[PDB]
Amino acid sequence: DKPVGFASVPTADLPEGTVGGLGGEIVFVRTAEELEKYTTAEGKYVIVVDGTIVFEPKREIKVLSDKTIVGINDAKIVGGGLVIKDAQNVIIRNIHFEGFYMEDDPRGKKYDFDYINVENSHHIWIDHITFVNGNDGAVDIKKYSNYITVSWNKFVDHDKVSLVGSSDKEDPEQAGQAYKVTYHHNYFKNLIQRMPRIRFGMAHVFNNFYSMGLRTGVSGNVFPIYGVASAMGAKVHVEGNYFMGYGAVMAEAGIAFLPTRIMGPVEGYLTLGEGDAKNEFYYCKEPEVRPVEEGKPALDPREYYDYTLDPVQDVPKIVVDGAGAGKLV
Amino acid sequence: DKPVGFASVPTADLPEGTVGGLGGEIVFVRTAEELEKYTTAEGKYVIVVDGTIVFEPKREIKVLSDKTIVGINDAKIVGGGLVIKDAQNVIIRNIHFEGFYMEDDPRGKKYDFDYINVENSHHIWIDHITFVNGNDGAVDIKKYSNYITVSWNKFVDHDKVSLVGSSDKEDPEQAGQAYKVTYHHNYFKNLIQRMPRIRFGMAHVFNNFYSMGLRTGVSGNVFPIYGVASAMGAKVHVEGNYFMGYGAVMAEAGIAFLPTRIMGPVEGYLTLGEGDAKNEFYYCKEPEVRPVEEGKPALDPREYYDYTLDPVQDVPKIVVDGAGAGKLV
Amino acid sequence: DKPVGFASVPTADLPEGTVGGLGGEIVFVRTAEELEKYTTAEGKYVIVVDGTIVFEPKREIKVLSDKTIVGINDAKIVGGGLVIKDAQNVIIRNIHFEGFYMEDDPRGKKYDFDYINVENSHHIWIDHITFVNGNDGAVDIKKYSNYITVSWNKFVDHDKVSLVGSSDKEDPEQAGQAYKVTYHHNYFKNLIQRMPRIRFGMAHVFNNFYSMGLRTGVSGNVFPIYGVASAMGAKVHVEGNYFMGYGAVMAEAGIAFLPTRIMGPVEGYLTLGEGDAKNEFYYCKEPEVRPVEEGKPALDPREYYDYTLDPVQDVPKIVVDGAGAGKLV
Ligand SMILES: O=C(O)C1=C[C@H](O)[C@@H](O)[C@@H](O[C@@H]2[C@H](O)[C@@H](O)[C@@H](O[C@@H]3[C@H](O)[C@@H](O)[C@@H](O)O[C@@H]3C(=O)O)O[C@@H]2C(=O)O)O1
Ligand SMILES: O=C(O)C1=C[C@H](O)[C@@H](O)[C@@H](O[C@@H]2[C@H](O)[C@@H](O)[C@@H](O[C@@H]3[C@H](O)[C@@H](O)[C@@H](O)O[C@@H]3C(=O)O)O[C@@H]2C(=O)O)O1
Ligand SMILES: O=C(O)C1=C[C@H](O)[C@@H](O)[C@@H](O[C@@H]2[C@H](O)[C@@H](O)[C@@H](O[C@@H]3[C@H](O)[C@@H](O)[C@@H](O)O[C@@H]3C(=O)O)O[C@@H]2C(=O)O)O1
Repeated sequence: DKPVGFASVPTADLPEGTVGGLGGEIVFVRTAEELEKYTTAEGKYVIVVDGTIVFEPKREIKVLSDKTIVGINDAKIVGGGLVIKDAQNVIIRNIHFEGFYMEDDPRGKKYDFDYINVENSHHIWIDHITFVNGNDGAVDIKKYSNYITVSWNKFVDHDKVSLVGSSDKEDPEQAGQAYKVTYHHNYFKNLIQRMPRIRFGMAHVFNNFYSMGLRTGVSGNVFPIYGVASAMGAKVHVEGNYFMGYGAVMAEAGIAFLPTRIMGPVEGYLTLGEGDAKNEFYYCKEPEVRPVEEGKPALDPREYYDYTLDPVQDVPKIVVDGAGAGKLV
Repeated sequence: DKPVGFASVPTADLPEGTVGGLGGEIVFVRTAEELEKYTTAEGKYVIVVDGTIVFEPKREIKVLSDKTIVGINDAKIVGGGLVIKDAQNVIIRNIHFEGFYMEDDPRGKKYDFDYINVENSHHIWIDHITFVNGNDGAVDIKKYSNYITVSWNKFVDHDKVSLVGSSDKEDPEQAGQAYKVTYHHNYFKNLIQRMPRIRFGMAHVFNNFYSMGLRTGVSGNVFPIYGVASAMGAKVHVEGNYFMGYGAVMAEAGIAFLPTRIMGPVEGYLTLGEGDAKNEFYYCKEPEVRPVEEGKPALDPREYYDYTLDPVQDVPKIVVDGAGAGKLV
Repeated sequence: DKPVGFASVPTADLPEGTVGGLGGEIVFVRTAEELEKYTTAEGKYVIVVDGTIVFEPKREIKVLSDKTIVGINDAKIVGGGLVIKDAQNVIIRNIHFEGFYMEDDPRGKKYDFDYINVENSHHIWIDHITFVNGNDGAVDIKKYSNYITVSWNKFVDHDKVSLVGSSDKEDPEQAGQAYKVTYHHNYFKNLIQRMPRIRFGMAHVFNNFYSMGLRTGVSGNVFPIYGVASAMGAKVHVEGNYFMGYGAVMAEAGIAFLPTRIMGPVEGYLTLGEGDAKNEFYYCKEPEVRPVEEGKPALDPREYYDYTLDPVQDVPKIVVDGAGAGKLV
């Protein structure tokens, strides 16, 4: 009912952090035209997606401020995505996104279809969504967006999962102050990269289940490459996550998922939880780390918000049981 | 109608070897409660499983001596397994086991669910069963069990297939005299390990078809590792089996299924058939062998029972055509 | 409506090149017996396959000269193939072949079932067909066959795709003058080898989409090995084709699809298009080449027929949208 993490952080005009269209007008939508009518409307709306909505032609629609998009009756958006642009205060929950896969574009480099594309927007909660094999990104977060929680989603069979900050060339000061994102209790399943890949900002990645089997049926990237990456001086803390790679034969040949990655050209920072906050890694390469200061978590999310960490051994069952669309009441 | 191999070996009270509930009372079961009522009953029963039986919650049920559990009408046990404990003389045939896979436990190390778990039991025939992707073991054989035939089953998409002897620390004399198991005419399909893995005892592995493709859709072990393993001084003979691994590209990179494996800490023994009893290996590593004495089969099953060996080139078609549930009349 | 490439080349008795049963008698067939009645009939026939035709037992049927075999209503030939032998002037279009896979023969070396087997025949057009995981070949071209176009087909999940010339021991002069084959606008999807593999003759391979993901569910060859191969002094030109292999992890371990291959024992020749006729390669090894003469295309198809080359970047979408059965009107 309320987000945990960066989406919950209060501002002047959003005293309770992200609340979407709370207090607004309730509308049920059953077609792409109806959905787009209300996501592009001005004002508070709770937009209830009832069942399957097919976008033909495939396309993305804009979403303005103060919206809740909530699915019921196994809500599906098929061949459609949401661009949240120059906006704030949007909640998206309990919908299954599928149908952006373009078999003529197996590396997701032509069509640019993202299921959720957040551009210069802040206070956004993406929760209890299932995303299945899209084209380009599943949830991308760009152009100085900020204060995002991506929680309890299930991402399946998808290559480039979540890019946070799309350009090495953005303003170091401004970008360093944006891109504050929390990823927690997500079920990441047979995915390839960017979970998240973050430039500049701050990422708290906790209590997610990474179940990295192969992406079959397709060409392009069949084997999972890496989970979390920290680039362009980002501050990332990764704790209490459970990583399972793709097995003993491959690991013995020196081929294995990389749980955390430092990337450049200006290296990011990233630390791991330890002790009660440790991650677990099975069939993985050794995680890459780079602290801001020896013995300190590169990010202290307790400076920004409260949260409780589940013991890592409990994470698989909690995440399988709870994550993705069709589980919320 | 009668087992071949170690299940058929006569004792004082079992003059015809394994016969299950022959002569006993015939009962049809259509629920988990009814099945458990009769598998835990004292006395002779022929228990006919008619159609699908779902176990919610998932769980294993005990089976006592002198039972036949036989499926009809595409019998399925879903999310349930059978523990045959401190017992003897049990036949299980023509049932499809599925539904023990636990996606929060991709290495099968938490829940401990076995489709068939044989503990301190002997004279057990497991025949014409299909087992699909369980949790821990498909057919495990533990705690000094003995005189088992596992024949004409189809095992599919499963990681840890059949463990025979669960502890390096069992009594060398006692364990050396137990765990006499014959595995024949099984269709082993996209499986990872232990086909069987045996400690201490004696394993005759003949005329099985190993079709080792990838286990997809899952994390953990995606690539088949090894077929038969002989550990703790076990005596294993492997003859007339057809092994097909997962292809030229992998084999050329030095990555390939290992058909037979010697394991420790006290090394087992294992020999191959040759000439008319040879195995065939395609896309495999060279099999590991270790004879008890130069030029002798580490086990001579003709000292214990009669059998006829199919020519290895005939094994794929015979096994595909005949193995698994839903083929017996 | 008319072939492009070698099938269109005029002869004395075939002034318009391949036209199949144009002008002949139209017949609708709905059973394997009816189909075989007409493919083995003498004379001109347009044979319209309406819906699914199942061959039990699985088998191949002969097709004589001057035939059009054309599917409607999602036409399927299941467990059947066509042998075009000592014949000419045959068109096959808009049918889905499936059901030759033999799981007891994962390397396709026992049963010898080909979906289309062209023997000592010429002027054959194979167009808008979908072929799914057969046994041995999908389209083999043998025994001095000649003047073939294989265009706009979709080949899926199949190991040994198209062998052109089955013997190193055929007559160098005669074979050098036969096996003139054009492969264009085919969607090659999760296939293993021979796309085509050609001995002796001349192959023009243009504007095909190679989407080389894994062949899962099966043992044998799970990883795609190589696309086009030129053997026994064949003359092959490969231009405007788009190759996508199976990803970064494998490529970084030195494991990757080989787009073009020179094979012996007498090496073939093969050249690539460049500039406006270039191919694209992603996640592939470097293509093998061997020109007849420095700076010349090993084959100049403009000496034999006219064609227009699509820009390679357009090929994936054109081929996905247009290739395979069920798309022709
Ligand atoms: O079911 C078990 O958890 C189990 C039962 C065994 O009796 C015990 O020895 C132990 O199995 C080990 C290992 O822990 C298990 O993970 C598995 O390892 C295989 C393979 O044998 C290894 O060489 C390596 O490649 O890792 C593999 C893997 O599955 O990750 O099996 C061994 C074994 O002894 O058989 O756990
Ligand atoms: O259909 C056949 O059985 C067949 C037809 C060929 O004309 C003949 O040369 C021969 O094919 C060989 C080989 O036997 C076959 O197995 C296959 O090999 C590939 C690959 O080319 C090899 O480099 C190696 O990687 O193994 C592969 C494999 O499939 O296991 O194809 C070659 C060939 O010449 O093309 O059999
Ligand atoms: O969506 C994109 O096209 C894209 C967005 C990134 O912000 C940009 O840096 C760039 O991504 C590169 C690379 O081009 C892309 O292909 C991918 O590469 C991965 C992996 O990171 C590499 O180490 C290598 O293994 O190749 C992989 C692959 O997917 O082929 O991602 C990198 C990146 O920076 O994250 O394109």
